[PDB]
Amino acid sequence: DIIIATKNGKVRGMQLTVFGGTVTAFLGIPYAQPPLGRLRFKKPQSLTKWTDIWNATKYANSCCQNIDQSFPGFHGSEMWNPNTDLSEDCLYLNVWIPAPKPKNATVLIWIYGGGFQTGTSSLHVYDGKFLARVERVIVVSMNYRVGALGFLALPGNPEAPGNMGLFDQQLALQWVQKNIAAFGGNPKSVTLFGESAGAASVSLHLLSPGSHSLFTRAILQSGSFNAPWAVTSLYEARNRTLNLAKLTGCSRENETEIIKCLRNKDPQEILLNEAFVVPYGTPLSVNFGPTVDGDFLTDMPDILLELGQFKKTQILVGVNKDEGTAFLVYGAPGFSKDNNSIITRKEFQEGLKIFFPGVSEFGKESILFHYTDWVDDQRPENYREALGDVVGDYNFICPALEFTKKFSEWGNNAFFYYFEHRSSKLPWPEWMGVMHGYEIEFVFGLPLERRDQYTKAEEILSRSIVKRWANFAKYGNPQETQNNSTSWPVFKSTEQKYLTLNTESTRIMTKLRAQQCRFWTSFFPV
Amino acid sequence: DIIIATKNGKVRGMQLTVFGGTVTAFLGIPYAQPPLGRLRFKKPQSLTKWTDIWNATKYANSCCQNIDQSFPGFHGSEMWNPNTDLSEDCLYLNVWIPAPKPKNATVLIWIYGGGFQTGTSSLHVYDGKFLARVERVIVVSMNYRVGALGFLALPGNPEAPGNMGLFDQQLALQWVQKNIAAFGGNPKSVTLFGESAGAASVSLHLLSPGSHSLFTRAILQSGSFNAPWAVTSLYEARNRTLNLAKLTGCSRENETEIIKCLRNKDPQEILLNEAFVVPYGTPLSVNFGPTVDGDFLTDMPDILLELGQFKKTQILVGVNKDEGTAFLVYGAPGFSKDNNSIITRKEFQEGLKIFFPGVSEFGKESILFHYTDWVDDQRPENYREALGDVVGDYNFICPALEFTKKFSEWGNNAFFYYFEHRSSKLPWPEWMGVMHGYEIEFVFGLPLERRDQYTKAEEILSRSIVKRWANFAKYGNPQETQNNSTSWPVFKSTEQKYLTLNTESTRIMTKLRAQQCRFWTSFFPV
Amino acid sequence: DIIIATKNGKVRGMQLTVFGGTVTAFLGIPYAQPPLGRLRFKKPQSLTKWTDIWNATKYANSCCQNIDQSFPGFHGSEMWNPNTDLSEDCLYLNVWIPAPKPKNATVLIWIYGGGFQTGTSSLHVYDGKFLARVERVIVVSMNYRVGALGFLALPGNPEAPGNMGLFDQQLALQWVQKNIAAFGGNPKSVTLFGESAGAASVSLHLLSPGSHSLFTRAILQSGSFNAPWAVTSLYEARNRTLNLAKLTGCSRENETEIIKCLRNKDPQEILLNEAFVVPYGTPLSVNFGPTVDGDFLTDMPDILLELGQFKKTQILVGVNKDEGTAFLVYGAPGFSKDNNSIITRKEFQEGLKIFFPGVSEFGKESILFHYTDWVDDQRPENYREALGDVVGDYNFICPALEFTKKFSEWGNNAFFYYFEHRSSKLPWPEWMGVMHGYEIEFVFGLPLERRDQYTKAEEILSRSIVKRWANFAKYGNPQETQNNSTSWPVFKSTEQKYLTLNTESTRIMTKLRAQQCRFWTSFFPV
Ligand SMILES: *[C@@H]1O[C@H](CO[C@H]2O[C@@H](C)[C@@H](O)[C@@H](O)[C@@H]2O)[C@@H](O[C@@H]2O[C@H](CO)[C@@H](O)[C@H](O)[C@H]2NC(C)=O)[C@H](O)[C@H]1NC(C)=O
Ligand SMILES: *[C@@H]1O[C@H](CO[C@H]2O[C@@H](C)[C@@H](O)[C@@H](O)[C@@H]2O)[C@@H](O[C@@H]2O[C@H](CO)[C@@H](O)[C@H](O)[C@H]2NC(C)=O)[C@H](O)[C@H]1NC(C)=O
Ligand SMILES: *[C@@H]1O[C@H](CO[C@H]2O[C@@H](C)[C@@H](O)[C@@H](O)[C@@H]2O)[C@@H](O[C@@H]2O[C@H](CO)[C@@H](O)[C@H](O)[C@H]2NC(C)=O)[C@H](O)[C@H]1NC(C)=O
Ligand SMILES: *[C@@H]1O[C@H](CO[C@H]2O[C@@H](C)[C@@H](O)[C@@H](O)[C@@H]2O)[C@@H](O[C@@H]2O[C@H](CO)[C@@H](O)[C@H](O)[C@H]2NC(C)=O)[C@H](O)[C@H]1NC(C)=O
Ligand SMILES: *[C@@H]1O[C@H](CO[C@H]2O[C@@H](C)[C@@H](O)[C@@H](O)[C@@H]2O)[C@@H](O[C@@H]2O[C@H](CO)[C@@H](O)[C@H](O)[C@H]2NC(C)=O)[C@H](O)[C@H]1NC(C)=O
Ligand SMILES: *[C@@H]1O[C@H](CO[C@H]2O[C@@H](C)[C@@H](O)[C@@H](O)[C@@H]2O)[C@@H](O[C@@H]2O[C@H](CO)[C@@H](O)[C@H](O)[C@H]2NC(C)=O)[C@H](O)[C@H]1NC(C)=O
Ligand SMILES: *[C@@H]1O[C@H](CO[C@H]2O[C@@H](C)[C@@H](O)[C@@H](O)[C@@H]2O)[C@@H](O)[C@H](O)[C@H]1NC(C)=O
Ligand SMILES: *[C@@H]1O[C@H](CO[C@H]2O[C@@H](C)[C@@H](O)[C@@H](O)[C@@H]2O)[C@@H](O)[C@H](O)[C@H]1NC(C)=O
Ligand SMILES: *[C@@H]1O[C@H](CO[C@H]2O[C@@H](C)[C@@H](O)[C@@H](O)[C@@H]2O)[C@@H](O)[C@H](O)[C@H]1NC(C)=O
Ligand SMILES: *[C@@H]1O[C@H](CO)[C@@H](O)[C@H](O)[C@H]1NC(C)=O
Ligand SMILES: *[C@@H]1O[C@H](CO)[C@@H](O)[C@H](O)[C@H]1NC(C)=O
Ligand SMILES: *[C@@H]1O[C@H](CO)[C@@H](O)[C@H](O)[C@H]1NC(C)=O
Ligand SMILES: *[C@@H]1O[C@H](CO)[C@@H](O)[C@H](O)[C@H]1NC(C)=O
Ligand SMILES: *[C@@H]1O[C@H](CO)[C@@H](O)[C@H](O)[C@H]1NC(C)=O
Ligand SMILES: *[C@@H]1O[C@H](CO)[C@@H](O)[C@H](O)[C@H]1NC(C)=O
Ligand SMILES: *[C@@H]1O[C@H](CO)[C@@H](O)[C@H](O)[C@H]1NC(C)=O
Ligand SMILES: *[C@@H]1O[C@H](CO)[C@@H](O)[C@H](O)[C@H]1NC(C)=O
Ligand SMILES: *[C@@H]1O[C@H](CO)[C@@H](O)[C@H](O)[C@H]1NC(C)=O
Ligand SMILES: [Cl-]
Ligand SMILES: [Cl-]
Ligand SMILES: [Cl-]
Ligand SMILES: [Cl-]
Ligand SMILES: [Cl-]
Ligand SMILES: [Cl-]
Ligand SMILES: [Cl-]
Ligand SMILES: [Cl-]
Ligand SMILES: [Cl-]
Ligand SMILES: [Cl-]
Ligand SMILES: [Cl-]
Ligand SMILES: [Cl-]
Ligand code: NA
Repeated sequence: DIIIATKNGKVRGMQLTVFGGTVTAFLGIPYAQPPLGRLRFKKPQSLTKWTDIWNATKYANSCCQNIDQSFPGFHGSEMWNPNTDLSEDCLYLNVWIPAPKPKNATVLIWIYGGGFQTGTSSLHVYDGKFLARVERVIVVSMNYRVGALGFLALPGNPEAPGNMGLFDQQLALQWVQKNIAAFGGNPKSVTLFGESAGAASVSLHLLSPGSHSLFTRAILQSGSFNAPWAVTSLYEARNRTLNLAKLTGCSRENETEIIKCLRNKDPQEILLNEAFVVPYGTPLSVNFGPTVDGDFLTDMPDILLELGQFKKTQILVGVNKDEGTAFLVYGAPGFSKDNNSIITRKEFQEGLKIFFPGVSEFGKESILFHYTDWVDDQRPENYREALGDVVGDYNFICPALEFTKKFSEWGNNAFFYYFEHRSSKLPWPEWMGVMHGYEIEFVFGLPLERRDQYTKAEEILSRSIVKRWANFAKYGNPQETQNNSTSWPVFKSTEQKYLTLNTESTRIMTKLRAQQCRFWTSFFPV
Repeated sequence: DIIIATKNGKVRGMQLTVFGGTVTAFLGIPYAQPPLGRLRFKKPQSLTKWTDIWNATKYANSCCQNIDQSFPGFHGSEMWNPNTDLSEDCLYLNVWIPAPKPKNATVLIWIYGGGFQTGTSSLHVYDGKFLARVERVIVVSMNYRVGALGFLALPGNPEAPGNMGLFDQQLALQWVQKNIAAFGGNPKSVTLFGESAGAASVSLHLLSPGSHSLFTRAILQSGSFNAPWAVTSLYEARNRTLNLAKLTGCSRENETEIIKCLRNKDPQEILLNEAFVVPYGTPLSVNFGPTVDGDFLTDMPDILLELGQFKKTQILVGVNKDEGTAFLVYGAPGFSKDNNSIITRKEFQEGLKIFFPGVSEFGKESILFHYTDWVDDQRPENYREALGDVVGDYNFICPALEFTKKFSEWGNNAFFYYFEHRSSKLPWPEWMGVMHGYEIEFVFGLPLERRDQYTKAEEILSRSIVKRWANFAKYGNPQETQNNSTSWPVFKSTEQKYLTLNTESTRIMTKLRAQQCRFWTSFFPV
Repeated sequence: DIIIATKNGKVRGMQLTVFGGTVTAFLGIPYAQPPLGRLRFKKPQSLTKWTDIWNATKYANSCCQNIDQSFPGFHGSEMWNPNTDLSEDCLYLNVWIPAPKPKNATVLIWIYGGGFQTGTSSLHVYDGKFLARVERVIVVSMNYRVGALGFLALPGNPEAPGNMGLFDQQLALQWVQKNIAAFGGNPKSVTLFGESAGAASVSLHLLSPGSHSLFTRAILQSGSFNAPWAVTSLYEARNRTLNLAKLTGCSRENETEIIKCLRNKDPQEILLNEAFVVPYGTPLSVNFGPTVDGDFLTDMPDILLELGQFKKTQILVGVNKDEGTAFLVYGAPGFSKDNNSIITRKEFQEGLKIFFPGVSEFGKESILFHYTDWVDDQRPENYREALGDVVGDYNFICPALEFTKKFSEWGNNAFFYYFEHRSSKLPWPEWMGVMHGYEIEFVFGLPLERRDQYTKAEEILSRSIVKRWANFAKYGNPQETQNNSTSWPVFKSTEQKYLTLNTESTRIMTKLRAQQCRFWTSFFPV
């Protein structure tokens, strides 16, 4: 029986057998006051003693959020949907620790993605018992509020100041600072890791003065705050808060009255109107996201990055080979998970409209000009491939490269990976390739479990990735030093070296997407 | 209703609408005991609690000072004259803060120019509500004593020790250290900025051990302590204190009796005799200025600069294209604001006498030799242009370049600008060009106010300058990172790169006034 | 009336008119318990409150010491003899401060030479009122014990542990740390300066862990611990302590009994037998000097220097053109202050015997071979010049160069001077040239006093040297920045640049005495 005394009370955990060993999991520990009633849309408030043995033996509620009902019954999409009840009372975190209890273990804190509109820490692909077992690190993960409830912003107004879900993540990081030594953890060796919006969140904790001392290093998988979906302008946020108000009959003349009104709405009426706060959306819409609130984020983060105002530490950054494909089946014409999606030039052009709402005509021709000079015009999957690359390069890959470039110019070691392995079990079709989100199960070690029907080459790839992530967290260097592995070079402006992750053998290459990102990065920002 | 609790009591401010937003202004907060009676000519004494809600709702009195009556009725000159009552009771400061109240805002502290003989913080061109509104910085500005009342020196004698007006500025900087967090300010991010004598003052706070920890960075507009008007020798100061005494029938044998006598004179008798403490003056005379007092200034500041004894931090330094023209209408023969001032060779020579009192004949021929080799002797405005350049290069431009050169040799980033835009509203005539003092309204944002009849190109120039000054203060780097702007390089001995500020497009150039300043800087110091 | 409160009591000083200004001198303040009776040969003991206004209005007693009676009546020698009564009660120091009292003045602490056998701080050439007046520094100087009474060593035995006179200097440096702020001094800006044995002492305070935090920078005039006269081996010290014992009928079997016996002898019987503790001496004999005592000096100081174990700071080091001449009239055959001393080859060889006691015959031939290859054999002053250079290069110049070389290799700025001006008033004859000891009056400013019959070129030279020493102390850089002076380069291994000090104009040169010092430094150590 395992009871740990925390600053706020005792917690009981549960033992887990993993790979003939034991991990202790403390699932669903609370880290803030439930943000209900009068606390809705406010910054999370600190938690007071229970006393009391809190039983942390199951995952807690996930935060309220719309769910993906596009493919009912389909594992590829439904695997991302919440797997605990939804509730505004969702501010909990999970701790997994090796057994026997470590002495001063390095801590890995996971921040989930989901567009800032969705996600939960209890997903199966985020289960941190493999990492704790195999690498003897402690893994922590937290639920933070998403959608309007986590990011609604009425700028400067503490009733809805914005970034609440980023302040939830932050209060979780404090909880680790204050409490993790009790579980056997080293609060001085804490690495944040996150994917997509979770990565973008990691990148903003790098810029946030209040997070500076809550962690040591950072890992960004498929995301960074400079991605075009990751920060809402003050203009847009205002328009959106008011549009939500209007749609819920909460329009007022006094803004504090708007918020008061919205605090009376049911979680569901808020969720139902989120999608419409915007005249046209895309499959990549982030209606309620991070904003420059003067608190968490003191200035437009592009200025902070350019001028070197951020936590000085090592970063590990990466992307997958086919980032953009996943999104094309949520609204691009001619695209289906259920056929090979060979689309036409005219369809490609219609797709640009779906993904680039407006976007001058000249803007959209320019994408077309850049991506459709074939070599050569023979290949029927030409336009289908091009639309996926457009969406991935713009939304994920070039913004990750440009973040890494700018961060490293201030003197810190940065490591960049290009993940190019398609899981043998991917439920999505072949044409979608190495999709967004599908490195995650490799990082968390799921392929280490033989009972699971991954290939042997995949077990070995995962084992290597886990070692590299763990050495990065413990030592700031993502090497696998024992098995004559390719040495991972730092990424510098100038050479821009990166490491490819695949089952055959990993290469050092240079200047990923050079020609493409010159387009997105220099020209497109029409 | 906005009340802030300060170390010395409460203060009430007032709300201001600026650009559809709100700024809170706390005008006329006191920062020292009024320096009256027995405190006249003494260092400022700290302030004791009122208690009490101090109403900071209007600008305070300006310090006693002679006024410019050369052009009664004329906006070009009268705009610099005080606009609140004169009084020895003038030790107040102003705070402008964004609304809503910032969390930890960068602070900009303005130090006015006026030759150390005049000036006030309440002038319209020093109004810091635009900066606070637009950049969300806090702006502070203080009145400090000027003329004999601020700088009379009887060396080593604490009844008149010298530099009192520099100690007023310093006590204001402490007040910001102790109190600005209460208004939402970061005392660890404080930038001083000042023009002309205000800049010279900024440059001496860089050398003053007692100011070292009262600020972070420095901006010097048109001035630096090494300018020939900015520091009085001990010889001159003594002669001048005694001359003043003599002129007010205060001559004594005992020096403390001189001061005691002068403490009985009326503000006005002191002001009236200031101009005469010197056998011949120029339009650039600084009769009572900074001195090496062994307290504020521990050694001749040229030695401190050469040998690297100064606060190690970034500086932003600049000058205007026609610095010297403004002065020529206050006594050079043939010059008038009311015609094109085409003067003759013989007039030019008479002008050198006005500006270089004595100055050997050889000294003055040498200026003439250096500035009157025309290319070619055709042009009638030849001599008129030459006299203005003589006066600007000697008094402002070369001393600013040489300061920047010497400061940067010790390893700090320095940025240098050359301001070359003539305001569309300048009341002075065309031949006077881009005058001394007329970048100020651009730095403070006045052209951002459309209701004001500046051109569109001027709004844009001002907006850019404000961003560059603000990024310098917040991040030590005066870049405008968002609008594909010219990147501002650091100034190094060796290349001496500088940025030109004008409405068309800004250039990077090198070695401003190279041939001229070699003359003033190496040879002239005849 | 000027009274200063010190940690140990009050002290009254006296006002002095210097150059139409005022200096306050506190002459003869005590800094330790008188080391009498049972404290003889022991480390100095700290001082307890008097209370009490101590009157510091005259120089105190000088420490017991033999006196130079070679030239009774002659100013050249007698100027170095003590000018206050001799007494074991001699542990006092002097403070000179500018008036008005400075705020946080740099402190210069003088340590006198005299071979560790003689000297006193009250000499006229060490009077620090000119420095205090002219440069507004505070000057401190202390008497420390010399001869057997200051340096007798019975190794490891606290009754006579050795280096007592170096511990007197050290306790004086503490007194400045604890007390000088009260006089207006900055204990964080303290420079030690010393000549000959006083310089050697400065160089050992650089190596002494207990002095590390008692000062900032160091000046070494004509001396450094690696000079062949400056450190006594443990062998020699033992032999000498026992020889003294024997000569005073104090031989015992128990060593503590030897010391007890010697503590009963009269100052005079000790002084009288000092000269004989050694079978043969030279005019440069240092019978009782610094030793490696395991306390002040933890290891042979040559090892500490080579291996970089010393205070890391700037040093200023120098020598005079004719160091060795002064000594030749105290025993070399054919030499006289009263004729031109043209000696013969055979006389030169006899001189080597006087100066190199033993010294194999081969050792002495080798000096002769190195110094007597004339260019050419014509010149009658050939051998007279050669003997002086031998004595100066060996004893002073090469050891100063080698110290500077080795100190600078660890990364600190070092400045080296070669002083080549013969005082217009030197009482010694012309052939003796620029003698040892005769830069001192220039460093202390005596030529600044016109009433004194130095030439105008000498006033100017002294004024420059004073400025350079003062800037070194205040700023770590011995420049004279105002009068277009030659810039003094740092001394590096590799170039070995040095500055010449003379009345005409100073040069930068390289590799002083290169060929000579290769001999003394590499080969001679036969
Ligand atoms: C700010 O909002 C308006 C859209 O107004 C919205 O009303 C909301 C309650 C919501 O239902 C939303 O769907 C609706 O559009 C944006 O301007 C809109 O542009 C289109 C173009 O035809 C119009 O049809 C909309 O009605 C029009 N607004 C209206 C009704 O006046 C506007 O673009 C947006 N600003 C942004 C994009 O930041
Ligand atoms: C691949 O399928 C897409 C997706 O749309 C279809 O899904 C199919 C599996 C099928 O069940 C079909 O009924 C369903 O609508 C096809 O795109 C569609 O093309 C059809 C053919 O006319 C159009 O009618 C639809 O408008 C269009 N769907 C939309 C709204 O995007 C696509 O043609 C098919 N392409 C292949 C096989 O290459
Ligand atoms: C120090 O002052 C004297 C000037 O004496 C002055 O008396 C004052 C009260 C004031 O009224 C002032 O105008 C008057 O000059 C300077 O020397 C002066 O040089 C001129 C040359 O002819 C004489 O006419 C002045 O009278 C003469 N002084 C006198 C009257 O003895 C002197 O230059 C100045 N020192 C400086 C410049 O530092
Ligand atoms: C430009 O004007 C100057 C300034 O002096 C004059 O101001 C004018 C606008 C006018 O009202 C005139 O009365 C006033 O004195 C002129 O300099 C002057 O030149 C005049 C002509 O003789 C002389 O008499 C004055 O001594 C001299 N003024 C002084 C004391 O500086 C100047 O000539 C004129 N030049 C032009 C038009 O190019
Ligand atoms: C250690 O001392 C002896 C010298 O013994 C000395 O007795 C002393 C009291 C003193 O009077 C001193 O003058 C006398 O020499 C040194 O050895 C000496 O070498 C010479 C060579 O002929 C002899 O004449 C000395 O007497 C002889 N010592 C004796 C008497 O035994 C010895 O060199 C010295 N060790 C050193 C130099 O460290
Ligand atoms: C320079 O003088 C030296 C020093 O010795 C002498 O001092 C002289 C001023 C004179 O009074 C003389 O009496 C005194 O002894 C001379 O050296 C001496 O040379 C003499 C000449 O025979 C010898 O007898 C001495 O032994 C020797 N003195 C010693 C002991 O050193 C020297 O000769 C003289 N040389 C010149 C003038 O060039
Ligand atoms: C735990 O280690 C603490 C220092 O941690 C450092 O070492 C590594 C873990 C590295 O990743 C860095 O994060 C850290 O700088 C030490 O101060 C504590 O005392 C230790 N606590 C224990 C063992 O109880
Ligand atoms: C306010 O920030 C403090 C540190 O300020 C630094 O960050 C920038 C503002 C920069 O310009 C530098 O001037 C500073 O080094 C921090 O110590 C305080 O805790 C903060 N105070 C708050 C938020 O209350
Ligand atoms: C006196 O100055 C102190 C710091 O002294 C530094 O500055 C120069 C004097 C330099 O030579 C260095 O020696 C020192 O690092 C400061 O800490 C004290 O507060 C000052 N004391 C006063 C003015 O009372
Ligand atoms: C808490 O849960 C544990 C684990 O299932 C159980 O054994 C324990 O009795 C529970 N305690 C209570 C009563 O909350
Ligand atoms: C807005 O209404 C809220 C309701 O409590 C009130 O607190 C606030 O003062 C009001 N402000 C105004 C006048 O708009
Ligand atoms: C190294 O390879 C071995 C087998 O040769 C494998 O079992 C092990 O897991 C590998 N270690 C890592 C961290 O990849
Ligand atoms: C101070 O001035 C304010 C603003 O005008 C006013 O409302 C307030 O009543 C004043 N308080 C007093 C009586 O000083
Ligand atoms: C000068 O006069 C003042 C008047 O108070 C006095 O304090 C001071 O001691 C006097 N000094 C002298 C003697 O000059
Ligand atoms: C950038 O340019 C835009 C318009 O393209 C302008 O409105 C904005 O004020 C500029 N920003 C700065 C800081 O110059
Ligand atoms: C100390 O000496 C001073 C200066 O000569 C003298 O004025 C004072 O009275 C003395 N005090 C005593 C009695 O020691
Ligand atoms: C030496 O004699 C001293 C005299 O006090 C004594 O203290 C010490 O113990 C003696 N040691 C011996 C036995 O040599
Ligand atoms: C500089 O030279 C001047 C005269 O030109 C002289 O009076 C002054 O003492 C010099 N300063 C120094 C420090 O040498
Ligand atoms: Cl799965
Ligand atoms: Cl087309
Ligand atoms: Cl093809
Ligand atoms: Cl590529
Ligand atoms: Cl105006
Ligand atoms: Cl002429
Ligand atoms: Cl021409
Ligand atoms: Cl130019
Ligand atoms: Cl003398
Ligand atoms: Cl021979
Ligand atoms: Cl010859
Ligand atoms: Cl030489
Ligand atoms: Na040899």
